[PDB]
Amino acid sequence: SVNGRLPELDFENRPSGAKLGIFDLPKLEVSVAPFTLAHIRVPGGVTTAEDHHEVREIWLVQSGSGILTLDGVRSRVRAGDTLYYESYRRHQLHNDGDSPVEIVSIWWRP
Amino acid sequence: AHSVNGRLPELDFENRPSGAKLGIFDLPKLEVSVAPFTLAHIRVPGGVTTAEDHHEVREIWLVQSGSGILTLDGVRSRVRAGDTLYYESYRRHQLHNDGDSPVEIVSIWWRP
Amino acid sequence: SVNGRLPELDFENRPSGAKLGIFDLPKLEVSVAPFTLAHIRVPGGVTTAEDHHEVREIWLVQSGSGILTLDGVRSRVRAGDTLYYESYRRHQLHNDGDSPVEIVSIWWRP
Amino acid sequence: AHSVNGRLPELDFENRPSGAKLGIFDLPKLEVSVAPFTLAHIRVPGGVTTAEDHHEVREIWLVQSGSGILTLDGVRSRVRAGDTLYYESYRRHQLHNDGDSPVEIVSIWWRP
Ligand SMILES: [Cl-]
Ligand SMILES: [Cl-]
Ligand SMILES: [Cl-]
Ligand SMILES: [Cl-]
Ligand SMILES: [Cl-]
Ligand SMILES: [Cl-]
Ligand SMILES: [Zn+2]
Ligand SMILES: [Zn+2]
Ligand SMILES: [Zn+2]
Ligand SMILES: [Zn+2]
Repeated sequence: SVNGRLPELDFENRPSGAKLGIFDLPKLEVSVAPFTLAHIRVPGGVTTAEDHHEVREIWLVQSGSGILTLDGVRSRVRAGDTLYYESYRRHQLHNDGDSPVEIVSIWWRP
Repeated sequence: AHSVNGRLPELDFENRPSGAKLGIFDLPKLEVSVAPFTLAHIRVPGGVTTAEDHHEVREIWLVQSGSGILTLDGVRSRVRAGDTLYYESYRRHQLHNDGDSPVEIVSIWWRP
Repeated sequence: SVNGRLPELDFENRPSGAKLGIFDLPKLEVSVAPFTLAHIRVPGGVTTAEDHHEVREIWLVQSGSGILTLDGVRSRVRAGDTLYYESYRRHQLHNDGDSPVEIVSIWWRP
Repeated sequence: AHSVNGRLPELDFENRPSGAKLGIFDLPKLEVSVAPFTLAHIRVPGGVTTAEDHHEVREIWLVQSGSGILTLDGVRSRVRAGDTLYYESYRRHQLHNDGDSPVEIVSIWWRP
């Protein structure tokens, strides 16, 4: 740790006569999934903060309808639309309906 | 919610300054290596023939010392120090050290 | 390819005096996502085939209701439930309603 | 569906023998390495000091030949052939070869 060395190899003697040593690297706690799964609820009248991030992102719009602004281009989305945002694309959703927009969001590091 | 139904817990929603709400699904956790590969050293003494390998992980061999005869999908070829090999998934490989010196290999394996 | 050798290294001379050679590995076409995203529609009366696979899997049940059998244990799921299936758990869904069960499925290699 | 709305195409559903229907979302594709890491050789001639590195990728150094003085987050230490080092993300590292021989390193880097 202080100088970052890995422990010395413990070699296994294999039946063939070969020797095999596996490097013992640090462990860490991770999610079973290589992505983050979330739900976004946008009430009526809400505009989300303009998002931009290196993680890639998918939106599965489940309910409601809104004006997506994607890199300056406005378009309407609704329940049943599915969207993919490449790294760093600027996205923002304005819900101009009475009922909430419900979104399943998935994001992951490229 | 439990392992018997596989059901994930109810979401806890956070309020964002915009008025939107964000809930993150709480998935199960796991202890894994800091590395998405396995790093290994293989030493093949003089006269040894490794076991014929046939596995799903991709594999890189950085041959460091010595020399021997790689058999790769039935094709015989010589490999020596400074060679670097890449074995696509499920390719049969087997090394016979016909020298007197050990062949030393840094091996990297990972799931496609 | 015939003997699997990588091409010889092309070393770059760095301003420090060090040399850096990067190994040129084979390329391949992949999805931008490290998982597969799908939709499963189970009509009324349908029972899905008993699934089992090494990939991990999440179901986001969007609509309808059914009897999940998970490793021999029966339970009811509905729209709004979200499920995680570890590698090799046996899952199967019977839709005993009039209307279809709609599921967003995500699977990925552990 | 296009890049201007980011919208994915409508699903094409397949009938399964059970009566269920399966549609797979068609996501965009990309050319990547067969390996989830970058594999490199670093050669530090006698007297050379590498640039101080400070980056997000994790890094493994398999020192093969020679010897020098690693500086790791301001701590000076000697590294020699046969040493294997692991640099967690954003750890400052810099190698000074105070010998006459080159230090040769197999370096592996990857995104946490
Ligand atoms: Cl927001
Ligand atoms: Cl709606
Ligand atoms: Cl063996
Ligand atoms: Cl089925
Ligand atoms: Cl429903
Ligand atoms: Cl440098
Ligand atoms: Zn976002
Ligand atoms: Zn092997
Ligand atoms: Zn399944
Ligand atoms: Zn570095």
